[PDB]
Amino acid sequence: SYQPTPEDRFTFGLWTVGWQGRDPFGDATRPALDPVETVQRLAELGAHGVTFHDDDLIPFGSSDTERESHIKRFRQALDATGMTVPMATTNLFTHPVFKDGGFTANDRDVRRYALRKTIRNIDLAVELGAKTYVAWGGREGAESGAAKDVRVALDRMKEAFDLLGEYVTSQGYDTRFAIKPKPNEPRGDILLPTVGHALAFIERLERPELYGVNPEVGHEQMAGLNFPHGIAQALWAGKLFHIDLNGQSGIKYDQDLRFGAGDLRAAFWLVDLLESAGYEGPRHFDFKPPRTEDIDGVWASAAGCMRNYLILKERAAAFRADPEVQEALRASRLDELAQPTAADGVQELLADRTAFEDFDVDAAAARGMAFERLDQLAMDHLLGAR
Amino acid sequence: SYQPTPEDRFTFGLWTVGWQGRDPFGDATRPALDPVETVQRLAELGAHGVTFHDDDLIPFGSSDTERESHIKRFRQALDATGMTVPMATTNLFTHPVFKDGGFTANDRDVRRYALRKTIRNIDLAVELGAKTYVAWGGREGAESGAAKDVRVALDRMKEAFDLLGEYVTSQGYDTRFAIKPKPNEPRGDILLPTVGHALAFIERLERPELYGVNPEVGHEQMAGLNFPHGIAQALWAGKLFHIDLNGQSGIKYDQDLRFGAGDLRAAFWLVDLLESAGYEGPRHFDFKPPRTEDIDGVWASAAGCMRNYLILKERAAAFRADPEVQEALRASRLDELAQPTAADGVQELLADRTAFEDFDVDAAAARGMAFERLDQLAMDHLLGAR
Amino acid sequence: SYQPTPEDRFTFGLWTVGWQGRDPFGDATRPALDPVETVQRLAELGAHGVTFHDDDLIPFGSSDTERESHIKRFRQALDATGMTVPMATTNLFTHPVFKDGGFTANDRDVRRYALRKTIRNIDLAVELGAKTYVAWGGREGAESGAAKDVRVALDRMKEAFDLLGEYVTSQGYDTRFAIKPKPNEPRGDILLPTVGHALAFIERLERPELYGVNPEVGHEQMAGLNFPHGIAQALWAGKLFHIDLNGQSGIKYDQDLRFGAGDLRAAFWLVDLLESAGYEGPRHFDFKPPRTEDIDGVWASAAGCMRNYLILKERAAAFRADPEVQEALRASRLDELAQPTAADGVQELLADRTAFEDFDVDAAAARGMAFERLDQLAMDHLLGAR
Amino acid sequence: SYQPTPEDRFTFGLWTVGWQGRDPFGDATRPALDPVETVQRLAELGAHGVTFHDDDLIPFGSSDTERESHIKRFRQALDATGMTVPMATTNLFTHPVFKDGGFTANDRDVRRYALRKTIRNIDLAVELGAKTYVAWGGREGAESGAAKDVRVALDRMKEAFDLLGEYVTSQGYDTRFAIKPKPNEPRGDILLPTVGHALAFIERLERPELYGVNPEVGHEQMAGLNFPHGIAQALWAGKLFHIDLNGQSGIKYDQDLRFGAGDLRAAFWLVDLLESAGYEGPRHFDFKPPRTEDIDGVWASAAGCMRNYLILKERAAAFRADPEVQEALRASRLDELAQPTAADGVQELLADRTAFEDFDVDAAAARGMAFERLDQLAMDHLLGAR
Ligand SMILES: O=C[C@H](O)[C@@H](O)[C@H](O)[C@H](O)CO
Ligand SMILES: O=C[C@H](O)[C@@H](O)[C@H](O)[C@H](O)CO
Ligand SMILES: O=C[C@H](O)[C@@H](O)[C@H](O)[C@H](O)CO
Ligand SMILES: O=C[C@H](O)[C@@H](O)[C@H](O)[C@H](O)CO
Ligand SMILES: [Mg+2]
Ligand SMILES: [Mg+2]
Ligand SMILES: [Mg+2]
Ligand SMILES: [Mg+2]
Ligand SMILES: [O-]
Ligand SMILES: [O-]
Ligand SMILES: [O-]
Ligand SMILES: [O-]
Repeated sequence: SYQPTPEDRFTFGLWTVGWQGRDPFGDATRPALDPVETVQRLAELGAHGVTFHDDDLIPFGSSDTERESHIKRFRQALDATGMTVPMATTNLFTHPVFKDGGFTANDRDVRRYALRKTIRNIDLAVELGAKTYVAWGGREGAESGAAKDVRVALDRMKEAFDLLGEYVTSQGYDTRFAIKPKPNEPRGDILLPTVGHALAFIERLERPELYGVNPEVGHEQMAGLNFPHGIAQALWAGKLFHIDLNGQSGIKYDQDLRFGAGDLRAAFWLVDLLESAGYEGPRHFDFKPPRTEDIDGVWASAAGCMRNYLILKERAAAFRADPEVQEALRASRLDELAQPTAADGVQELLADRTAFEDFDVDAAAARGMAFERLDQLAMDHLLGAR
Repeated sequence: SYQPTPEDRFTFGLWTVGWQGRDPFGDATRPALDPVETVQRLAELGAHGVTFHDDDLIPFGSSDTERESHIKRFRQALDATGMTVPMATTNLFTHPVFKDGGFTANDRDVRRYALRKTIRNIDLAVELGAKTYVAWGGREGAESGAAKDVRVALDRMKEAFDLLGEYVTSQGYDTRFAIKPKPNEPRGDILLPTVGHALAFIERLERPELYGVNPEVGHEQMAGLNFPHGIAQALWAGKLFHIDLNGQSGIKYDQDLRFGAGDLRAAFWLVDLLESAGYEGPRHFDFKPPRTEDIDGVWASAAGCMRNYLILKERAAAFRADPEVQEALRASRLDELAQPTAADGVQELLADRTAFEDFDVDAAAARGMAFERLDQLAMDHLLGAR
Repeated sequence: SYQPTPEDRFTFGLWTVGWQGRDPFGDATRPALDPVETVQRLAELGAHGVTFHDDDLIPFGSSDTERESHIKRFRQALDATGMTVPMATTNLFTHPVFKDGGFTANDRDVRRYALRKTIRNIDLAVELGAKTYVAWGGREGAESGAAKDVRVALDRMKEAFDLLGEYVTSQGYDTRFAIKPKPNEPRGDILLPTVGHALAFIERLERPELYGVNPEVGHEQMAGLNFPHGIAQALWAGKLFHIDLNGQSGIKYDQDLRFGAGDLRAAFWLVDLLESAGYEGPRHFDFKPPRTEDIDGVWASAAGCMRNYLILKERAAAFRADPEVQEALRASRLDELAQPTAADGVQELLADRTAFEDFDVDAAAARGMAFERLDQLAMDHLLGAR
Repeated sequence: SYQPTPEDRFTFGLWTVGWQGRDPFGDATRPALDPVETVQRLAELGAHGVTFHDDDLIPFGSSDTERESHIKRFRQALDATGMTVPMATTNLFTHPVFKDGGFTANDRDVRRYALRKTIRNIDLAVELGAKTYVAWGGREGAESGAAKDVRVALDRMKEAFDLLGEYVTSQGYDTRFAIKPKPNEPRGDILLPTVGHALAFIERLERPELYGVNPEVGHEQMAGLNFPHGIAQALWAGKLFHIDLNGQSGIKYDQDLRFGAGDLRAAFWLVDLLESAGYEGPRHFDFKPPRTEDIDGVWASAAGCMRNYLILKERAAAFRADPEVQEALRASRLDELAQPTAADGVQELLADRTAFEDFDVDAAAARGMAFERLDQLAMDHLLGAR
């Protein structure tokens, strides 16, 4: 087959297969899953680990003894299966108190509470061995213009991230942060709407080396953006700390379909990029099995996430290893793209007449790039017609 | 009226009112405009200056004496009118040689030529007194995945920008660079697709202080993004070096409608932001009078750009100066957004029981944000119903 | 200013002001509203009527005796205020049994249950005085290709609507049906995604005269379509039976902002069309008070809906009434557009040398359309700068 | 592998391979192709026929004698290769006289000239054997609200199409007309923007049986709509007279990528629908070889169109033929979907206690639809992992 094993580093959040199907126009179609039950069936499917929001593991408003009790049972299922916890995050979007945001809520007291709720879950994550802590600011934003002064809201967002950075620094924790962008939903527009806005923001933080991004396929596609290109810019910057894989069919509400569904060619170019750049983190799936499905359809969907990644990995490796493709890449001058434009510097370039006054503009313009032949070769490989 | 005068700093490119109406499915509907003729009618409309692509002023492939001749006549119309040239740029997209890009073309020789063509126009811009040099990489991108390795293409883009930065440094020129983002068109996806991706890229340049962004209203809207929010993040970073104003009606081809058309409420929040943050650069219009129009419709459209900015400036100033609005802003706690979340630092925050263990979550959650009242106040002011 | 009266016939759904605020990523921020409180509060706001889904009025699962009690409570409040009930609809989307649809579910027994639930509410709506019954097939569709054969699903959809028409015909009821299109959400793709698809479908029912459309501003805008142009096509067809007004800020999840918010110029062009076409049905607002709001924010938002419709009505009447505008329209040849192209038939046209042989194409091509001056006059009227 | 033959009836427009590459921001990258070279080259590629706009074949402005010479040259090449001409159309969008439209221009004389230009090419198309004549009203629309009264424009559009039907009826021609929808570009909004709007319009013409639609993959996707679902509705209506195949990577400018590129899974679902519905018309490709390509890239791209259609045909036949799939379909109750909801009428339905009173809603709600396993089986077939 294309069978997962933990070496594939496939991970899933408790809230993915655990989604009960409650949406904006409909009630839950499935019962709540026990986290222990999820750890056991994911290990049987070939998964390497699980991730969690604090409120996915410990129900909101738990007493301290109830909390110890929930953390205990989960720690026990983990130990018995060999499953790891590579990443964790905080829910700063479900409770009504976060209706205007967490870190950038207009009310000062909710911002402080958002910070304490996050620090408590960071202590727990480190204990369970997580090395990345994600922040998805889903309620940071606005539906209307005067409701949020975005320059002041970015001051408060930077304040919170700097505060968390000094906190993990004083404790000597080995954990880093990853910002998860999303352009809209549940808010009209969300602050730091794309991988680019998140990367630019991090450069203004006090300790920038502590923070990176955790891009999600469907989010960048909700802005009509090219997800493989955004990932290539995060890898060029040395900031791809983690990644969430799923599917989306266009610019519409966030679907969280299983990976491979939605834009299939972009899932092929994404796998090709992650494998050839040697990304070594978790291949995390942040998807929601459709609410039409019962619990068997939930595990069939999660199995399909891992399967589609292993089929696409195989076809992309076969495409880059093919002699005919290597030759087509040379024909489209991808080798010359790797050459410096002007390693001898600006003074030699200005003195070079072949670069301007003697350049044959029309002879260069008539060279076809042979890109369509190359792309049909990539299509034959993806489709297994070679 | 709402009459422009040069104090308003309104500027226009030679290619805007000069557009002949040639589009992907149709030929030109208007004759070419003489640049001198454009300088004279813009000064009569109340404009402060004009901008240009090299090939808008000096037709491609001019001989050196033809070039001196074209630069002469234009310099003469400028002097006789008092019009300034605040900005200039290079056309690295119209000639067939640039069909795979300029700075990131796969062919090494075209990249060198792209750099020499740009340096020649930088010398001319400085002479005419321009203080900002724009780069719009419209052909930097791809329609297919293997045709452009984006990590290597970002190396070549950084190489070119660093080369231009050492060039203006050695010459002692007082000019800075501004990157103009666009998500797609004419290419399938364009590198540095949004204000965020451009800001993140600049932080990886050798002399980052030399570069900023020049956002265009319609471009960010072609990705469904909020343009006032993107401008607020460029102002927060200290990188809004210039701005292009126009209109767009949604996610579709780039329309370049006159400013005020398209999303009218976003043009209101944009003017409110630029005026209250005290932006001091040109209010440049990069628009195309519809090809249904004759030359009188061309000057009526350009006049409407300046008029809509002066009406929106008036209504936004009236909105922020209204006592009822100041009170509604206090009611929605925009004042508390300006307070530091935790100026006493993380140790006091962790010791503060009112922040977590004694926080009344439900009492805070029931506080309405009063945002709808605030936004109807902004709507009454925009519409002049107060 | 601008107060709503009775002949304006603004109406609101029980579910609009009654939205408690739970969305895909969060829980309710408001308590449930008793329908009689909504009838009273809306009567005091100047509303002329209320509409309802069956389950907004009678909780799902109610016994025939609890049903009777909720209905008696509701008709007392109507009786006491003089509020009308112009339209009603069925909830065939919330209960998990409708997870794959109502009328086009794959399970035959769920389809029969859908039709019995609908027929039961039709009888109720008729005695209350509603003359329009709406269908919004929100769950009719799929997230994947083989899950629904769309030709067979359109035979089931037609069969359902024909059975409904047979039933109102046998009972002698005066009621007409209106289909409300939506392109996606909660399903990946919904059947009859736009006004055009719903109009074309009606033409295939056995009694087409019983069916029309109930378009919603936001829904056509979720496909990036022009909502005023869609409504002109439904009015051209004789099928605008009802309309839902609200706002949407682009292609993204369905926002249901209050009327006037979102695309403000499309709202002016819509009110200009409806008022100049003499539409006489209800002006119904199907919107959701943002969950950031308490109940005072809910009534402020609902009042804002009516106010924005009246300001835009005044501004559009002023635009059409201005002699400079009526002159601008003649300059743009909108009067020549109402002349028949060739009222004397195709033989006359063929014989006419001035229509081809002797037509002066270049003179005709050089005529400007003067559309920009005409649109800036409309901009000055909407903004009250005229 | 996979070679095109004659009974596949792949056809191409003279304008597709003949695209010289000038786009809104750049000049031609290729020389013009002589039509007889295109007929010969396409015959050698395995194409069954060519289509044409009048001005692709006879340059605009030609004298009746130059016209005769281009037509004689073209019919010799067809005669010599055995290539057919299944469809033809009129260019009513390039010449500046059509800047405001053809059939719905505001100038009455341009509308009459539009109809004479069309009638002249209809006579030509009939003697060549075309049985479908396409209309793409690319300039019919507006960029602003008062520039076009859409109800009067639909009376002019209907008047034009009725005059065309009167003309083919009087001549006894066997030709049918097909409308090709497009939502926008080159106009801000185009009239009859989708398959649904065009279908609904046809129903209002005097002879509806003479008119159907010619949908294009990319155009429905520019509105974010599901192209397989639109085509199933046109087939349900009896109106899929012709179809244009290509690719589009999202909501943006009209790309016209080769067939298979863009949304690859929508292309599989389209070929599965067309082949299982037994569509018999041409498989026409209306695409543009990217301007990065020389002429060898143009023929590689055009061959790729046919190859992708044949691979997807094989993969969809294999999916429908697999017993595990046909079992999965029964598990998802696609067979219950083809059963009448209530073939014994509405009195039987009303009397049935098992349809409402005694219906076990919770048992029915708990049934899983098994749609994910069925879609991963379709994913494995498209990818040849089965
Ligand atoms: O759109 C929803 C987000 O992607 C959500 O599922 C986040 O992943 C989670 O809050 C942790 O990052
Ligand atoms: O979409 C087109 C671009 O906006 C173009 O008009 C640039 O403005 C110009 O090349 C200079 O920046
Ligand atoms: O997207 C939601 C629909 O618009 C819904 O609110 C309908 O209004 C209702 O079911 C009656 O048509
Ligand atoms: O957007 C462009 C249209 O698709 C055009 O290529 C039509 O195919 C042609 O005019 C016949 O309909
Ligand atoms: Mg998501
Ligand atoms: Mg632009
Ligand atoms: Mg809605
Ligand atoms: Mg097209
Ligand atoms: O998500
Ligand atoms: O532009
Ligand atoms: O809605
Ligand atoms: O096209």
